[PDB]
Formats: sequence, C-alpha cells, structure tokens
Amino acid sequence: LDFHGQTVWVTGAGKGIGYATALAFVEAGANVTGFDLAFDGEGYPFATEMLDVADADQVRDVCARLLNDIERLDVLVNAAGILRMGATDQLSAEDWQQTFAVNVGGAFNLFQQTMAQFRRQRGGAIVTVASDAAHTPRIGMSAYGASKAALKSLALTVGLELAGSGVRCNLVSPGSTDTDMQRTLWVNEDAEQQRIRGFGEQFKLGIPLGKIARPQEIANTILFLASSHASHITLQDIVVDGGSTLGA
Repeated sequence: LDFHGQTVWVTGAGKGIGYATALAFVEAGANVTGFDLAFDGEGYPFATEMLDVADADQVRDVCARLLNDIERLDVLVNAAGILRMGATDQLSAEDWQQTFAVNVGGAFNLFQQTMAQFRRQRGGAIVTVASDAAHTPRIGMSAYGASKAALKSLALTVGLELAGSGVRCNLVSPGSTDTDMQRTLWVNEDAEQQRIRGFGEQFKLGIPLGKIARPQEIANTILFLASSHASHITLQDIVVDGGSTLGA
C-alpha cells in the first residue's frame, strides 16, 4: 500500500497497537504524527505530540495548532484506550469515569476537532480501534466493553455525518493481542496460551485459529481500511480475533 504524500494522525501512538499502526504508516510512505499521554520508548520514527485525549481543552489547542499548517488530513486513526477490570458492582467510581473519558471521550474530542477539516477537504479516511469486547459480553470487563460499544456507535454515526463529504469511516475490533491488555498471565506460564484455549466457566470461547493477534496484523487491517483499496467501504467493523467471537 502506497501512502506516500499522505498526512496521517494516530492516537495512542506511544506503544502497542497505536505505535505499530503509526510505524506501518511510516513504512508505507505516510507523513505521520503520533499522539499519546507519554512516549516512553527510546525511538519514535515520526512526529510525536504529547496529549491527554481525555482533556478536551488540550485536544482543542493541539489540533488547532497542527491543522493551521496542513492542507489535508488524509487519515485519522483513533487508537487510544485503557482497561480497568472489575465486576460491575465492584468497579470504583474513578475506574468507571476514566474508562469512559479515555475510551469514548478521547475519540469524541478528536472528532470535534477534525470533522470541519474533513468536510472542508472533501475526502479522507477514519479508522477507530474498538475491541471484541464491544461485540460480546465479557465477565470482568463490563465497563470496558460498554465504553468500546459507545465508541463504535459514535464512530459509525460520525461516518454517516461525514459520508456526504466523501469521507470513509470504519473500525477494527482486535481480540487478544501480544501487547497491552491482559498480555501476561498471573503465573509464570504464558507459553501455550490459556487465551487460545478459552475459559468455558465464564462463557469465553477459545481462538479457532490457535494463536493470538500480532500488532502488525491489526495495523495492516487499519492500513487497508485507510487506503484507496477500501474506497467503497464505510461504516464497517472488522473483528481481528482469529474467529474467537465466531463472527459476532
């Protein structure tokens, strides 16, 4: 895929899926800016902007500054997110609020600050990273899954709001991935994954393909949806999970 000459923004670009996605865009020729709360890695091969996406005023100031100096924003990737686990009646007030502020509010702020640019330029692509938890109820993750379902709903209506401007808006819903989330077990056994096997007593299916996701496999799906090869695709959500939701 040739993204040479295209301007690409990626949130959550400090690590994990967002970093792998920004890197893939760089490797495909794009002019990339990454946004995150922290950039703790040693090297980032793209422009970095420190930003709390859950701070509406900070998002306004940063996006307005950057938008004043670009002719078009070809691709926006929303990939910020946090996980706070807990049974619904055990979850703290702070974990509930921060889950929604980051996981939905973040994209909301980005949309509020970029939709006018998309309408003015008339075209471009948005890809939003949701979660398989937006597709199925998950013991221990009720708030997380609910925040991701809200994000998916918001992104789809934004897609409808921008479709008349020729803008395409899609999502990717990763399953278990080698990075972030619950990547490490509570014992010294990771190895042959428990995640691949499933956990039937909590109505959690295993993974039919027999492996968890690599970040590159999420990134490459994002790049496809961001590309002219997806030029008739909008309002779709590609689950990238080895079949674990069985297509849900």
